Amino acid sequence: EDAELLVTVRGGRLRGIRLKTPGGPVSAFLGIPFAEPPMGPRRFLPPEPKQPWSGVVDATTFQSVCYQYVDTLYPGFEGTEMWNPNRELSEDCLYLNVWTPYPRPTSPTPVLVWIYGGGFYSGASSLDVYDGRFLVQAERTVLVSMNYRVGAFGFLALPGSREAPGNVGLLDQRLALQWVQENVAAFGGDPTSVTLFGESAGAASVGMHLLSPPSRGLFHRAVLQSGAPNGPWATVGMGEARRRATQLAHLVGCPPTGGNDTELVACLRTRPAQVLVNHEWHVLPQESVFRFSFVPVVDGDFLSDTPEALINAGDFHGLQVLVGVVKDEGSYFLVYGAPGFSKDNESLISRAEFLAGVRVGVPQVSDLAAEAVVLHYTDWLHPEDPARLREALSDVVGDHNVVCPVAQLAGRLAAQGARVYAYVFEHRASTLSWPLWMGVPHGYEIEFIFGIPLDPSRNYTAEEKIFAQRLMRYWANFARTGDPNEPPKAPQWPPYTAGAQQYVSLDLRPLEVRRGLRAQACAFWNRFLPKLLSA
Amino acid sequence: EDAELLVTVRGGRLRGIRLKTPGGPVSAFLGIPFAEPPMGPRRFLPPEPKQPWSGVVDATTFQSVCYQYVDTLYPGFEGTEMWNPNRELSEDCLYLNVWTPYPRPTSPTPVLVWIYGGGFYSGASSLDVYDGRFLVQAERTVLVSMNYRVGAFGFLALPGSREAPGNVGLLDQRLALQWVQENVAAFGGDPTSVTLFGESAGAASVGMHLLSPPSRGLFHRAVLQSGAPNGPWATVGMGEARRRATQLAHLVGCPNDTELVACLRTRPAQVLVNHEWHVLPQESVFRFSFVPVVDGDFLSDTPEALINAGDFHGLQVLVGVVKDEGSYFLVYGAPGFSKDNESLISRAEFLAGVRVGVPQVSDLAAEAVVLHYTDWLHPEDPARLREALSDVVGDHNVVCPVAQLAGRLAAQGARVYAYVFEHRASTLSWPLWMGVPHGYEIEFIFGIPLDPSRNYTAEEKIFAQRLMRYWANFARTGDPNEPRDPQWPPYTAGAQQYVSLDLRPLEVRRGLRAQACAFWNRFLPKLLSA
Ligand SMILES: *[C@@H]1O[C@H](CO[C@@H]2O[C@@H](C)[C@@H](O)[C@@H](O)[C@@H]2O)[C@@H](O[C@@H]2O[C@H](CO)[C@@H](O)[C@H](O)[C@H]2NC(C)=O)[C@H](O)[C@H]1NC(C)=O
Ligand SMILES: *[C@@H]1O[C@H](CO[C@@H]2O[C@@H](C)[C@@H](O)[C@@H](O)[C@@H]2O)[C@@H](O[C@@H]2O[C@H](CO)[C@@H](O)[C@H](O)[C@H]2NC(C)=O)[C@H](O)[C@H]1NC(C)=O
Ligand SMILES: COc1ccc2c3c1O[C@H]1C[C@@H](O)C=C[C@@]31CCN(C)C2
Ligand SMILES: COc1ccc2c3c1O[C@H]1C[C@@H](O)C=C[C@@]31CCN(C)C2
Ligand SMILES: *[C@@H]1O[C@H](CO)[C@@H](O)[C@H](O)[C@H]1NC(C)=O
Repeated sequence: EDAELLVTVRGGRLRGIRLKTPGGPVSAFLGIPFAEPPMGPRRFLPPEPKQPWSGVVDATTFQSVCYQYVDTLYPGFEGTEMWNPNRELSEDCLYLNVWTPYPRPTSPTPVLVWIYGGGFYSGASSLDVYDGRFLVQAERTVLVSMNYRVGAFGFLALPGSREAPGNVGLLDQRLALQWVQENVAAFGGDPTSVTLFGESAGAASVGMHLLSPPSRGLFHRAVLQSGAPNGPWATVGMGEARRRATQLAHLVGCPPTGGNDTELVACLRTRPAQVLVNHEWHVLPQESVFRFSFVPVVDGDFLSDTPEALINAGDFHGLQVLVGVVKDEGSYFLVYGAPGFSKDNESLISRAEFLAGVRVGVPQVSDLAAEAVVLHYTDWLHPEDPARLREALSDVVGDHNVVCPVAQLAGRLAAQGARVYAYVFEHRASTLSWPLWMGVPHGYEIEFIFGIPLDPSRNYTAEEKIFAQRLMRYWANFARTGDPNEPPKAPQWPPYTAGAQQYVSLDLRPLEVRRGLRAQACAFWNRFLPKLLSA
Repeated sequence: EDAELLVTVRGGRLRGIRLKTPGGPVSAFLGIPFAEPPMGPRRFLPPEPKQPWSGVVDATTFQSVCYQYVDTLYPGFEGTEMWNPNRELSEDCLYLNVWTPYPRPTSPTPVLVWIYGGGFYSGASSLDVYDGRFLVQAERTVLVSMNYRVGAFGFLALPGSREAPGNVGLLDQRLALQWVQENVAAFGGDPTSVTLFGESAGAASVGMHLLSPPSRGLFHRAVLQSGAPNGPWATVGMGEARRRATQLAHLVGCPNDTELVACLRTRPAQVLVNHEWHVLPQESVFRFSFVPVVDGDFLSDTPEALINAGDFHGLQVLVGVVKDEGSYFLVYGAPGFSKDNESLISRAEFLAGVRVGVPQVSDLAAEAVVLHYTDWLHPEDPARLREALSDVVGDHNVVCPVAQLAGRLAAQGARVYAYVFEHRASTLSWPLWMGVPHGYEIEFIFGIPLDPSRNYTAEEKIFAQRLMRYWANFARTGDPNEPRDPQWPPYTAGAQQYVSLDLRPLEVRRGLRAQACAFWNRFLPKLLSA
């Protein structure tokens, strides 16, 4: 028996595994139960803490993926399969993972906690791209990641009811953070230096923990990659959540529409998990891209008000945040619905297809609102150029859903006391399989932040390995000190501020400082458009 | 006795005067009456044709200026005085002027007809800057300009009423155009080749003649300089016209339309002038009290509607703008502006300036303006705020109405030529920050730089000569171009080509502020309809 691979946490004893990494051994504790399995009667309910156990639990492999829709748009394509589940689907999925240096740190070590994305309907901490071994080895931090319920299982809400209160997926995340506080020290981790990070839906989740006081005491810093809690896709109002829940129930035979919430939920609880998943997409109000059926609900509880309001009206002194976007936030989403789009051709759309795309990309707004979008994204010296139109629709979708929500967050946090750092990730991986026109799409900085290029079995260039090490260093510097900059002659990454609005480009070249996160575009989305929607 | 200066027109006999230019003499007939004096009972009424006279009318000097407000913002300043009346004010002001080559052309000569601007409340055909002598000498056209009633006298309207029907100043212009049809041959002019040109409110006037069928047969080509009939300032609705006429009556102590007009008719002209400004519904720049009214008669619909629904095959138009349409108007009411400093305003002033420059719109509409015209990387930079507010006022009032006219006309059969005039005159007395302001291409079109007693460079003289040639070429053929050697292409809705006019050779460019005009012409109307 190896002492390094044995750990006692509040619930009982654990046995882990020793991982080989290019730079030396790391201890991994994979598949640690942190909640009672949300099975049967516990479906849709807040997570209950894992009851203590006798004997030794083997934390030696990733546990099951929470139930979720499995993408089949491009079967076998690396760009899709890399995000699909790599363990069996089960409702019994509430497990977290701890990676620690080998041997275990002697003094308390800063902790990175990863929260995966997947549009709140998919994802898993077990994916190859979230492998924490390289980060832990390169930077000597402790890394934790958790599974949390997605789709209806995590975010179906009948607001008011005790039986399906909503936001249980976020509560899963909270429970894991509480677990980190109570237990991370046993792995050599410092519960007083915990940095959350997540991408997309995971980034939006991070932001929601920022805006929810019971979560806010469980970490100290935040990293939001390509996502913000205030994005128009990340939350839903109480009535729209109820409408969607009720529509799903109706689609699967419950009750034999609406009625007693207790009874409706009881009928949903008898439906096989896969049955719910198969009907998930059918509850959305209109045809769209970047819209997902079951997402966090603004119900006054987890979120006391909309994330926009909470951001605008919050005191963020003492908080450090790192935020950023990839170069082409919108391109990935266009090949999943927008007319005229494919990863397999140039997607050189016509004007009519562009206008149609605007309604898909900006769903459920007035015609006037749509006209305003068309006005600001049309080049009136070239209104019909297909390549320009393609780029413009990509910007529309990307600005609306990601860049502008991130910019508003960054700007407001800065103005209200937070030290903020902002980046744009501009490197397109040598191994990227999406067509060239998509540029650097949503989600493709992650592999670099996690140091995946160091994986010997993969075919990244040597420069990309150097780049990955640079990025991990920034992230870990931020985790440790609240500042990504090196504790010399190397170019400095300046704070982002509401006035100067400075951010850095992340690519193979050194840091270049720039101004404004799509400032002209984001003034439209963040300042004007909301006034138009009120009138 | 010089027989070249004796002319007989339908109404009787005229005596002109020989004028000198650096290129030789020209014949001028100035102060020819074309209407009965619109005085007493005739105030506010449509013009009546001038009754025949016996003997010889002295046509050797300019006649009286129509009653109008006199600008005293910068007393004695050249940039203001060159526009002010240079003859006594009188309601007896309906005279026109003819300039012709000397000796008088013995064969049909193409005719240019000038309609002055002045916001529809001022202006005169006698101003130095409208002197026809250089154009006529250099380009051998006949040139006609007329006075027309302005302010309340030309445009006060109680719609429906016989006593003040509105648009009479426009009918003064039409009557002069009719006079040209009937009499211009007696001077060597060819009534079958009449080109209208005008600037600002004059340009708006030309456009209105284009869109009004009884005028459309009195001319053949049109030139619209820094103005358009679809400008948000150039017309007013029946309801607002009535409100303004009513407010004027009240302000001057008058009370039924008949009684109201009758009481107005008893008031000295100067008294109407004194209260003219005070009938506007809000503090503004680029808005004027008495302008043409859309009442179904002269204009059967709004100019925008008429423009969109017209067949313009057979028409050639020359349209254009100066480099800095908005700047001049900012020193007449925009907070923080003066000709005497840098006018480096604050964001607060910029924001206050927007409500002034875009009066009578919703807060939402104003916010949209602020969104479009703010550089969000530099939201508070005074220099940029000054340029942007100039852009707001100029795009909204001039550039974009002109762009729309050009686009629709071109797309509906017209052959259109477009220009931007980008030369700042060496003699210009407005500060450098104003750039090339509204009105300051005119002196070049009329070839004023050829006047020896003025201080233009030799380059500017050559330039004026180029410009006179473009304009006169257009009047002769519907195409400004000289024989090939760089060519001035037609403006089209798609390619949107126009040329820059300055000391350098023609340079072709695309888009009359296309991004900004998309906002004013495409988006903003939709917003206002909701
Ligand atoms: C680019 O591709 C889209 C998507 O169509 C699919 O992908 C292509 C690579 C090709 O294999 C198509 O046959 C596939 O259907 C094309 O848009 C489709 O057009 C067809 C009719 O031509 C229509 O039935 C589909 O509904 C369309 N799909 C969408 C989402 O609009 C598009 O025409 C291609 N562009 C080209 C070829 O220039
Ligand atoms: C530039 O001048 C404007 C206009 O003010 C006038 O012109 C000046 C040259 C000077 O003679 C002023 O005294 C004149 O009144 C200034 O705007 C005015 O500011 C004053 C206070 O100083 C205020 O009471 C007025 O309301 C303002 N007038 C307007 C048009 O709003 C402005 O301050 C000057 N800007 C600078 C210094 O760049
Ligand atoms: C809102 O962002 C997303 C919405 C849906 C999905 C993903 C998103 O971001 C991508 C990267 C990462 O976040 C996980 C999955 C993504 C790629 C895989 N697709 C199939 C699911
Ligand atoms: C709408 O344009 C204008 C409104 C009012 C005035 C002028 C305008 O354009 C200028 C040039 C010319 O047309 C005549 C007068 C102008 C300059 C003199 N001021 C005093 C009056
Ligand atoms: C709904 O039905 C259940 C099943 O018996 C019952 O116990 C419960 O009280 C009902 N709830 C409401 C609010 O009617």
